[PDB]
Parts: sequence; C-alpha cells; structure tokens
Amino acid sequence: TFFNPDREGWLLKLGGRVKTWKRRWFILTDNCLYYFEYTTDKEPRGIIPLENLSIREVLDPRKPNCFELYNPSHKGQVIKACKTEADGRVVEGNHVVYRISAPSPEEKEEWMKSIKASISRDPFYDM
Ligand SMILES: O=P(O)(O)O[C@H]1[C@H](O)[C@@H](OP(=O)(O)O)[C@H](OP(=O)(O)O)[C@@H](OP(=O)(O)O)[C@H]1O
Repeated sequence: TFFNPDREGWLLKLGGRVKTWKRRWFILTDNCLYYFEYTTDKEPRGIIPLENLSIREVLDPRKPNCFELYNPSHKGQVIKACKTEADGRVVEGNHVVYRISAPSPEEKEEWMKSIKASISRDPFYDM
C-alpha cells in the first residue's frame, strides 16, 4: 500500500475531540493520508480517506503553515477516518476537520498541491 507514494513527510496534526498537536510521519497514497507515530513503524496510527474532502488554508494562533481538510458538501459532518488507540482499539475518527501544520511554507504548498491532485485524480471524484 505504501509503495509508490505520492508524498511522504513530517506534519503536525491537531487532535479530534482532544485538541492536542502531534508530530506524525504522513504518507499520501491510494487517495488516503496515512500517518505514523514514528517513520519505521510497521502499523499506521491512522488513515484518512480523501474522497469527498477539500483543502483550505487557515491561520493558527501558534502553528505556522497550516491548512485544513474538511467535507464541503456537509458542514460540521464528521470526516470518515480510522485510527488506533494505545489499548488496542481500532476506532473511527471524531474529526469535523483536520488542521495540519507543515514544516515550512514550501512544504505546505507541496502538500496542498499533492492532496488536491490526488482528490481530483480519483476516477470516482464527485460521484
Ligand atoms: O494524546 P491526546 O492528548 O489524548 O490527544 C489525542 C491525539 O491527538 C490523537 O492523535 P494520534 O492518533 O495521531 O495520536 C487524536 O487522534 P486522531 O488521530 O483521530 O486525531 C486523539 O483524538 P480523539 O480520539 O478524537 O480525541 C486525541 O485525543
């Protein structure tokens, strides 16, 4: 699944119910954003399918180079996603938005472009 990735790199992500920022290694592939706690981890911490989502730039009080993934068709609608819990649970995400912070302005632009291209490339886009 992780072979032939569209982009890989470190990004800071804001939590769902609990609003805490975590540094995660992201992998964009198969029109999904997989994230890992550590780069060499065998298992992803979570997966965010990009189908039906949009991206928009945002300004954050503390974190620079931010953007958000959100569902444009249904405001306030929880984004379909799946992640693991320390106790072993595999559960659905609780995010209405995914606020992400990139390491640099350039990396923000590259990530936003890669994600948008992935979403548009999907043959089942807007269906
Ligand atoms: O560690 P604490 O301070 O509790 O914060 C956690 C982490 O930010 C998790 O991120 P990660 O999974 O990358 O570790 C996040 O899961 P998401 O991955 O869904 O953002 C949790 O979201 P909730 O389960 O919605 O609270 C949030 O509670």
